Amino acid sequence: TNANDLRNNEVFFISPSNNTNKVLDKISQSEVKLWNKLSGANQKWRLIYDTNKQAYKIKVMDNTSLILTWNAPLSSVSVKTDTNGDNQYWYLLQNYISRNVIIRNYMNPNLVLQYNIDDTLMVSTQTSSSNQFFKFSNCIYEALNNRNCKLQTQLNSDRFLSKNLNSQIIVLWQWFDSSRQKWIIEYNETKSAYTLKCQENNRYLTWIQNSNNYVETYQSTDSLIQYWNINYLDNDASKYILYNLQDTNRVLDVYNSQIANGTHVIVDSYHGNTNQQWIINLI
Amino acid sequence: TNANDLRNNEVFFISPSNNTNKVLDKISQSEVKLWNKLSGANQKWRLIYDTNKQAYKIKVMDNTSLILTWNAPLSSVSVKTDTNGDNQYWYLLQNYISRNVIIRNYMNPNLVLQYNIDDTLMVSTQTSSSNQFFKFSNCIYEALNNRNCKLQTQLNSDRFLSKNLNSQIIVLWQWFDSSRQKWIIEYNETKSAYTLKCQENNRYLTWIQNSNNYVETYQSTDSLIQYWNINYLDNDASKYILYNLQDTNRVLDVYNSQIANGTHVIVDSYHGNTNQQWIINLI
Repeated sequence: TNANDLRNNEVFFISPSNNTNKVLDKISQSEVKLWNKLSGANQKWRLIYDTNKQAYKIKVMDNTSLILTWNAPLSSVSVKTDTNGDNQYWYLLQNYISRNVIIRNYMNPNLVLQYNIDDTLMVSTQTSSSNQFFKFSNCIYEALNNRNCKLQTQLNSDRFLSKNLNSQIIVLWQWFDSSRQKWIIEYNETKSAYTLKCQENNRYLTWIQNSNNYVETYQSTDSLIQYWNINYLDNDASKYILYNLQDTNRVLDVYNSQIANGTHVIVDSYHGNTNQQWIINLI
Repeated sequence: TNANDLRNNEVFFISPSNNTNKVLDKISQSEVKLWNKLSGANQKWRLIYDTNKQAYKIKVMDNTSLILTWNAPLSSVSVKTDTNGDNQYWYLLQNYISRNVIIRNYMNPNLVLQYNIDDTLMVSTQTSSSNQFFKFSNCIYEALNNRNCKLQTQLNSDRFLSKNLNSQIIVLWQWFDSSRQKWIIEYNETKSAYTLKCQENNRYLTWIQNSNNYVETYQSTDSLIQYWNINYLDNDASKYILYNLQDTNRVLDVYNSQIANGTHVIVDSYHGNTNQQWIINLI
């Protein structure tokens, strides 16, 4: 799968190549360490690419916004406030076949991240040891792919993405355990994005382009209007934003932030307010 | 596109990240320098991956079989006989976004390939400069994708891959500029392989599995029998072998090396002889 590719703005679990059950973990306001995987927000990291430097910042997703930092001139690493230091940027170069990634510091490319037997981390000169090889796993793909889910608008605890009765129009509706409110999320390798299939009619969440910009269940198509980049809110791993591939500047949105049953769900310009925030749970 | 991914056995043009028209070129029996792209075989390199070392050998495809070698302890590089030396292996790690690759030597990972102002290459300590960033361009994808082509057997001049008249069966036939002999070669991102579409009926070259093992033009399908790994011969970039994805151990083959018009083209076990060698040209 290409779901784990090192794309900008994606969130990952970073694990030692020798143990897929351990992950990079922010244990305190300054310390990082390899720890048993728990899928907690402090074990999730968003990549923010800097094109000018051709390097990335690695930001923890527990709401603190701290980023992986090399404590130059020491050999230790930590999570620290973002001050745009060269020591806070990292080259992420991957072996296409092994999928292993070397996390090389920007300030001093002779140093790479290394994990030790005692689960501690540090920077060191390169060797041929796998203790300098890491694997990246996209969090959302791991949690949501091929899962039957329900999507709740952050606007109201009991208003969910639902196909309307005797219509293809998708709207908000209170929960009543209906197949019209259950969606199978599936990653599409060709588009590198997700489709969401309504259990009631086996049709997909699709942006219908016209002045209304409503989303409706539609038959399978190769058109980008049916594909979505499901991501966590920039700094909140407990909520999601769904960007449409036809125009990634547009997202799944609740019309006029209304909560009444029947309110139209649409695709509109990203702003990030609660009417564009969704709570996704597995059925 | 994923057509340029660093897959084992694929062949590439290796160029500076900022100038794809300058490529690694074998200029003599032992020397390599950057040269303007001419698409000659001495400018094509096959990647040969070693799973234990998690590194690659880089072999020139002009039929000399020499591989890119670091002349340790000197900083120069050359092409030499493959003696499996550590200095002949290279870590190829890539930046997913920029697509740039750092060519790091296996014998001493502190050293990376670098091109100089005079087009010469050398191995030296890592910087943040683009003179150490390279791009890998899959030769075949560059030359054939979305191109209307004709394919002929190496067995005899003027014997082309041709859909039969009023039949779906594909055979050999003298050239008569027929739509039954023209094939649009298109890379399929989903399968990471090629399909070949006959101009006469818009149907694709497909392996029909039965005792005859004939290839026929068939309707579009997601079945692997319709996809092909088009690659150069093991040590010659002037002709090709077409491996079928349903069983990559089998290839497009001319029945018992017969050459008369009407000879059946089939899919059979790879041996690499002339009846499995194809010459592909643009229409």
